[PDB]
Amino acid sequence: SELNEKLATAWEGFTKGDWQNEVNVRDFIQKNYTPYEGDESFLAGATEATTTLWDKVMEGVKLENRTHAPVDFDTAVASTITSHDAGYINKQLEKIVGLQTEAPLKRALIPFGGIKMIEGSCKAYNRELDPMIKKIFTEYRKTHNQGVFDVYTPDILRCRKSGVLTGLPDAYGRGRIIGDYRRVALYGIDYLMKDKLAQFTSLQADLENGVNLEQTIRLREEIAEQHRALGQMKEMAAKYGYDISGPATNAQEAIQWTYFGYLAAVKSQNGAAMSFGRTSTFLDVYIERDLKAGKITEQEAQEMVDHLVMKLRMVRFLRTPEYDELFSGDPIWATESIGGMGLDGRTLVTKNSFRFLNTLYTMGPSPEPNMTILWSEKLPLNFKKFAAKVSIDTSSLQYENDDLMRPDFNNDDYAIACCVSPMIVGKQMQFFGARANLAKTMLYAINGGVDEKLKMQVGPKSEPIKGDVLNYDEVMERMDHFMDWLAKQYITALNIIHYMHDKYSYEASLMALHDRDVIRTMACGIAGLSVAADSLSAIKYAKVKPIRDEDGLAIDFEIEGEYPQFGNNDPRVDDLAVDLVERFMKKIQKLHTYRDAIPTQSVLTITSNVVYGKKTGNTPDGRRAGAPFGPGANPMHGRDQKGAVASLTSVAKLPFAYAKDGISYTFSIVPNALGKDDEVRKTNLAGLMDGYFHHEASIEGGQHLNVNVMNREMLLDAMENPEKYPQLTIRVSGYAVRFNSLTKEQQQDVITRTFTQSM
Amino acid sequence: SELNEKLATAWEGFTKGDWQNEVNVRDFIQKNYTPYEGDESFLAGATEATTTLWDKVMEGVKLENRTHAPVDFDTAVASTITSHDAGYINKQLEKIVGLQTEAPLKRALIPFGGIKMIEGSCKAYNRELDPMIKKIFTEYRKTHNQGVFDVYTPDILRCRKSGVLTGLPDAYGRGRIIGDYRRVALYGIDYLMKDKLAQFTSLQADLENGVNLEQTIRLREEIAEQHRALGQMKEMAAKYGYDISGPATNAQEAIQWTYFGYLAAVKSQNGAAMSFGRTSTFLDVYIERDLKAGKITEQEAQEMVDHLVMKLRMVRFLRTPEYDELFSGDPIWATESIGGMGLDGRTLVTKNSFRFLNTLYTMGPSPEPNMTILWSEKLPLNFKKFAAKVSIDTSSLQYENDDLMRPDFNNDDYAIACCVSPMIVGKQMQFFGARANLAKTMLYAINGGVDEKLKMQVGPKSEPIKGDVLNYDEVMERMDHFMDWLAKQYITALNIIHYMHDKYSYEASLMALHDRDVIRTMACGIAGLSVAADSLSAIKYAKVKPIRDEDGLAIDFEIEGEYPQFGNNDPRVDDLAVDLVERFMKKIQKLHTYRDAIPTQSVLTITSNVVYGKKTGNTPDGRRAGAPFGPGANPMHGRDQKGAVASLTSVAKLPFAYAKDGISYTFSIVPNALGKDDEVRKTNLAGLMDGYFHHEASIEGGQHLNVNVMNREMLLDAMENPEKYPQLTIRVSGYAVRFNSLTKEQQQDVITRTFTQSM
Ligand SMILES: OC[C@H](O)[C@@H](O)CO
Ligand SMILES: OC[C@H](O)[C@@H](O)CO
Ligand SMILES: OC[C@H](O)[C@@H](O)CO
Ligand SMILES: OC[C@H](O)[C@@H](O)CO
Ligand code: NA
Ligand code: NA
Ligand code: NA
Ligand code: NA
Ligand code: NA
Ligand code: NA
Ligand code: NA
Repeated sequence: SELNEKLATAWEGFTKGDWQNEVNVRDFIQKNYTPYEGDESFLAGATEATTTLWDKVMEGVKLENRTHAPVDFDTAVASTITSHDAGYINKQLEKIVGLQTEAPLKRALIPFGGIKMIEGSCKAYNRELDPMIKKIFTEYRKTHNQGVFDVYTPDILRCRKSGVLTGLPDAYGRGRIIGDYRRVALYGIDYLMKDKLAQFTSLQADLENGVNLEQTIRLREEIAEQHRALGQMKEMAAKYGYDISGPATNAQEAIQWTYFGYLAAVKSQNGAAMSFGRTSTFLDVYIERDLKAGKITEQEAQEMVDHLVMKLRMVRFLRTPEYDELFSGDPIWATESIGGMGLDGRTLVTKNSFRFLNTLYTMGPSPEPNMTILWSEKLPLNFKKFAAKVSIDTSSLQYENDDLMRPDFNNDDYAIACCVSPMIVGKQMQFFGARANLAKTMLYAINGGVDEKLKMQVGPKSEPIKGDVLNYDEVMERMDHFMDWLAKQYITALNIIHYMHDKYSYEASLMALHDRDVIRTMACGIAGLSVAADSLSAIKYAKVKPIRDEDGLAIDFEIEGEYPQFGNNDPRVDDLAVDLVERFMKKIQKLHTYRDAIPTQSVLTITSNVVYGKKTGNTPDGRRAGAPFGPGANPMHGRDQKGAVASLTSVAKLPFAYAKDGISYTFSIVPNALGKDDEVRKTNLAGLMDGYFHHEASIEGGQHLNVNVMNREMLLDAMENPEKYPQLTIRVSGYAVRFNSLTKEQQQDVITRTFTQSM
Repeated sequence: SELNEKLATAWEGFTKGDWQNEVNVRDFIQKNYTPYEGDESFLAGATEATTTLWDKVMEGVKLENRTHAPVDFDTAVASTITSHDAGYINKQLEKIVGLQTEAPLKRALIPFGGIKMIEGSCKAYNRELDPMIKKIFTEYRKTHNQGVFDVYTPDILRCRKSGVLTGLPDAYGRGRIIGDYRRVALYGIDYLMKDKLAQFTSLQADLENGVNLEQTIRLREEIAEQHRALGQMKEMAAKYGYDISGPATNAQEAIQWTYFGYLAAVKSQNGAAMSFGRTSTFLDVYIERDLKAGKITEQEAQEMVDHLVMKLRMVRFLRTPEYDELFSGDPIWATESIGGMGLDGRTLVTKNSFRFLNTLYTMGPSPEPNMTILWSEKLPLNFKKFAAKVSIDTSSLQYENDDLMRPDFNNDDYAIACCVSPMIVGKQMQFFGARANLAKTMLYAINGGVDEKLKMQVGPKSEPIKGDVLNYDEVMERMDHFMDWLAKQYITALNIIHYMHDKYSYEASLMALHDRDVIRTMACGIAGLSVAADSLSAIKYAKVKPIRDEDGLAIDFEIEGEYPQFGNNDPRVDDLAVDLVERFMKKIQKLHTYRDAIPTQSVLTITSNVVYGKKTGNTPDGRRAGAPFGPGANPMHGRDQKGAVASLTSVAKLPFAYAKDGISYTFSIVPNALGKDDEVRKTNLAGLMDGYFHHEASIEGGQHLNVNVMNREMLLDAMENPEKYPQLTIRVSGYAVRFNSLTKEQQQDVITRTFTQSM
C-alpha cells in the first residue's frame, strides 16, 4: 500500500487511478492514452539499421520458403525460459532485443508437449535427436502427448483415423492463451511477483477448511509455478543485459519489457497460436510521453516499433509434417488487436495504431504479426481510409467487429487470440479445440456410421438410409442424432486433452500475467459448414440419387436440378447454415466439461479445409471426393457468384451468438471491382466493411473479414516465379502467410478460391 | 475367458473355485492350503550354499553397521523397474534371484520423490551426484518434494521447524502400500495385464458420460500406468533369464515370481515401509504339491525360503541423516504376516509358517523381514510355543491380534503394513501420515501457542494459562482447543502430500497388483501419548506448579505429591490416555480429506519418540526437556513398575476402535522373569499373550506386541563390544533393528527403557 521511488519515477507525468494501487492495465490505458484522429502524414520511414537488419533476416526467410524446412533447430537442448544465451541479428543495430534461441530463426525443442513430435521433426528434416533428450522425455518426464494417448478411447482413435475428428491439440501446444505482456512494462517484475504471492496466500483459508480441496491445491501449485516463472523472466532479460525488476521508465523500455514477457512465453510454450494481445495503444502512452519531453524523435519511435515488430516476424516453432498440413504457411498467430472504440465513446486509435500498420511499408508486407483492426462504424475516417489503403497495398490485414464484441463483453480491453477468438486481456483464455468435420458427419448419417472411404464402422452402427432419392427430413433427422454423437466424442476428447495439458504442460509464464481466476471456455470448431449446408440444399431443392456400392454404401451422388448455394444471399440455403451453427452449439452446450470450461463454437478451419476435404468422399452438394472444403465459413470454392454484397450478407448472417469463439471469412476482391483509382478504392473498401460490420438491435452483423485485394493472375505468376515475390503476403483462413511458404497443393486450394469480380 | 494350456499345466492338482475365473488370491488359498497343527520337528537345517551366501552378505552388513553408512550407491542412474542389469551375490548358488541394483547392498537413486534428499545423501556419504541427474530433476521433471513445498503454508512450515508436526512424508516415499505380489505367481503377468485392460475399458462409459469426470480421467491414466508397469516387470525378470508371462509351475517359480513382483516395487519406489504381505501360507500350496510329488525334499524347500528371506534381508534405500533420526536402524519394514485363523475356523498356520520362523535359525537373528505373528487364542498350541521359543531365542518377532482384526475386517486375507497398520491384500492401502507431537500440543495449550524452546508463536495466538498451580479442567479445555488446531494443520499437510505423491510419484508397479478400486485411509499418528497422559494425571491428582520466565512462558514444572502413571493398570491415569486417543480421533474424523481417504489413527512413533523428545521442553509429568518420549503407545521409560500383566493390561485398554491404524507396544522381559527353565518360559510367554490378546464382545484386547526377551546387562556389553554381536536383533517400536545399526543416542533410548523384572 505504498508506491516506492521506483514506481513514482517511472510513472512521472502519468494520470493517477486505481491502476497505481493494483494490477489494472485497462485503467492505466483509459487514463493516459491520447485518442488520435489525424492522418498518416506524420509517419516516418525506416532507418538504415532497420533495413539492414530486416534484409539479413529475409535471407533466412527465403531459405525457409524454398526448402519448406527450418533454417536450423536444436537437437540436444530442452527449451525453457532461461536455457538459451542471448542471440542477436546484429547487437550493434537492434533497439529491441531477444530471440528464442541463440540465433535468428533457429527453432527450439519444447519437449513437455511430447517427444514423438520432436522425433518426427528430426526425421522429416534429416537431423538426429540427442539420446538423452529422448530418454528423459520418454521415461522420466511424462509429456502431454503420452498422457492424452494413455486415456483416449478406441472410438476417438477411430474418428481421428477416419477424418471426422482429426488434428486436435494432442500433439502440439494448445495455445489460445494471451498473457498480458503489458503488465511487465507497467509494473515491472517485482510488483507482479508480490501480487502473485498475495494471490497464493488468498487460497490458504479454503485449503485448510476443505473447500473444493483438489481445485484449491491445483490452483495454489499453479500460482506457485507462475511466481517462479516471473523470477525466470528476470534471469532471461538479464542474459541480454537488462534488469526488469522495476517498471519501464521510457518508450524503449516499455516496448522492450512487454516483448520480454512475450519472449518468455515463446521460449517455454509452443502453442499453436501465441498471440501478442492489444498493445499498440498501450505502448503509445510511453511513446507520446517521450515525444512531448523531446526524448525521442518520431523516426526513433517508428524504429523502436519496427524492431519490435521485426522480432514478432521471427518467432518460429519446430512442427511436424502433419502439423504442416493442418496449419499451413509456417503460422505463428502473433496477433495484435489495433484500434477499436472505448466504452466511453472515444476512439482507442492512436498514432501508434498507425506506426504498426506502417511496418508493412517500412519492412514490406509480412504475415506476422497478425495485425487485426478492431473495426467500428465510428472510427476516425482518416484511420478507416488508411487501413483500407494498407489492405489494397499489402493484403496483410484482417478486420473484426468492435461494434459487436465490445458491447458483448462490455469491455474495451479484449484482444483476438489466433484468428477470431476474443478474450478480455489477463482475465480470459480458451481451451483450444481445433475443429470437427461436419460434412463427413452428414455422410455417416446416410451410411449408418460406416466410413465411405475406409468402409469402417466409426459412428454408431445404424441402418443406412435406403432409397433412390434423398429426402430432406429423413437425412436431417439422422444428421441430428449423429451430431449428438459427434458432440459427445468431441467434448470427451477435449476433456482429456486439457486435463493432460494442465498437468503436463501448464503455461506458467503466460498464466503469471493473468488474474488469479481465469475464465475458460471450451472452443469447439466446425469444418465444412458450406459443404454440409449446400449438401442439404441440393437434397431439399433438387433431386439427389445415391450411387451405392455392392454393400449398399453411398459412395457418390447424382444431382437432378439446380439448388441454392451458400454465399449468394439466398435465404433458402443460408437458413440451413444458420441452423446448423445453432444445432451443434446447443448440443455441446449440455455436456459436462473439464474445469467447467464453458462450451463455445467457432466456424474456423485453418488448413483443415484441405485435410478434411482430402479424407471426405463425394458429397450431396456435388463436391468431388478429396476436394478441399471452403476456408472457415466461406461459401464453397467459386459458388458465391453474385458479387461482394451478396456473399458478405450470407456470411454476416451466421450467428455470433452461437459461435462466440469466432466466424472466419476470407474475402478476395480484384482491384478494379473496388474502383478506378485508389481514392475510390479506399473509400469503397471502407464502405463495404461499414455495411458488413453494421450492427444494431435487429442486426448482429459480421464478426470477421480477411481482405485480399489482388488479381488471380498475379498468384499464377508467383507460382511460376517464386523468387519474384519474396514477401508477397495473403490472407488464407483468418491469418496470413507468405505465398511462397505454402506447398504446391495448398497454393492450388488458394488459386481456386473465389475472386469477387463485382460489388 | 478360456484357460489355455499354460494355466492348465501350471494349476495341475489344484482345486477349482472362482479364483480360476477372476483374480482372487484369497479364494485360491482357501481352496488349496493345507492347515498344519504339528510341531517344528520336521524343520531342516541350512544348506552350505545358503550359509556361504549369507556369510558373504553379512560382510557388507558389518561394514554398514560400523560406518553407519551405505556400502555403496548410484550417483548417476535414475532407478526404474528396468534400469539396472541382473545382479547376484553368487549366480551359481542362488535358488531365488534378484537385486535392486547390479550389486549386493548397493543403494539406488529414486529421484521422482525429490532431488534435494539425494544431494543431501551424497554430501553426507561423500559421493558426488551426477550433474545431469540433478538438472533433470530440478528443471525438467518436477518431484514430489518440490510439489509439496510449493503448496505448503507458513503455518505448516512453523510446525515442522518447532517439532509439533515433523517428519511427515514430504521428503521420502510414503509407502504403506502392499501390492499383492502373490498375483504374479498365481496368474502370471499376461493374465494380469489382460485384467487391467478390462479395468481400463470399464471406465470408458463414465468418461464419455461426464460422470466424476476428473476422477475417471485420473483413474484411467493410473490404470494405463499400472498396465505399462506390468510389462516392465516382464522385461526386468527376463534380464535374469525368466519368463513370467504365464503362472508359476512349481514351488521355486511361485517364490521367484512373487519376489519378482516385490522387486519391481523396491526398484521403483522408496517408500518408508515396503512390506511383503501375507505370503508364507500362500507359498505352502506350491511347496506342498512339490513335496507330495517328490520333486523337492524338505531341506530343499527350506533353502528356497531361506534364499527368498535372504533377499528381503538385503533390501536397501538411500536415506539422509535426517531420515535416519526419524527412522533408526536402517529399517525397511519388509513385513510378512504369518499364521492367523481363517473365517471358517481352520488355522491358517502351515508348515511354511514354521519354515519362515526357521530362517532365524538357519541364517541367525535378523530385523528384516519383520515377521509378524497373527495371533489367536485358538492357534495350534504347537505353533504358539514354537513362536514363543523363537522370541526367547531371538527377540526378532512381533505379535498382532488376529482375534481382533479378522473379525473387524470380516476377512482372513489382510496383511500388516509397516508395524501395525492392517489392510486387506490388494484391496486397501493407507495414505501414510507419520505422527504428530501430542505432548507439545499440551505445552502450547499452557503457553498460549508459544513454543517453549524457540519462544516464537506457532499455535494460534492465545492467552497463556495463569496461576501458581495448574488445574486439570482448565488445562484440558485449552488442550482440547489446540488439538482442534493440530488436527486441521495435520490433515491439511497430509491432503497436500498425498495429492502430490499421486501426481509425482504414483506407485504404479504396486497399484498394478491391486483391484481397480482401492480403499484408502488417511493415517494420523500420535507421539507422546504416555507423556501427555501422565502430565494430565499429575495435574489432576497432584499439585503441578509452573515455573515461568520473565515473559510468562512455562519453562519448567515442579510437582508436589505422587500421581498414577500409565502402565500400572490404574484406571485413574489409563482413562486419561483412553480419553486422548478418543478425542483426537473424533476431531480428524470431521475433516475433508484428499480422495476421500477415511481418517484413521495410530499410536505409533518409530523413532519420532527421540526426535520429538529432543525438541520438547520440560513437561507436567516430570519428563525433562530433551528426553525421549516412550516408543509408540509405551509407558514412559521405567514408569511401569507393577509387572508385565499390569502394563499389558494398561496398553490393551487403549481403543483400537479409535485407533484403527494400530497401537504399538514394545514389551521387554528378562529371561528369568518368564521362567526357571526353557519349557516354562515358552508356556508362560504364550500365556501372557493369550491374556493380552484375549477378545470378546466386552473386551477388545491389545492389538500388537513387540517381544524382547533379554537382560539389560547384555545390551551394555554389546555397546562396548559391537563386534561380538554382529547379528544381535532387538524390537524397538513395531519393527526390529540390529542393535549395532543404531546411533549411540538411539541406543541410550533403548537401554534406559523398561526391562520388566516380573509378571
Ligand atoms: O519448417 C518449415 C515448415 O514445414 C513449412 O510449412 C514452412 O512454410
Ligand atoms: O516408464 C514409465 C513412466 O512413468 C512413463 O509412463 C512416463 O515417463
Ligand atoms: O545408510 C546407513 C544409515 O545411515 C544407518 O543409519 C544404517 O544403520
Ligand atoms: O523450472 C520450472 C519447472 O516447472 C519446475 O518448477 C519443475 O521442474
Ligand atoms: Na528480400
Ligand atoms: Na520454463
Ligand atoms: Na484438482
Ligand atoms: Na452474425
Ligand atoms: Na514414477
Ligand atoms: Na500368564
Ligand atoms: Na483395546
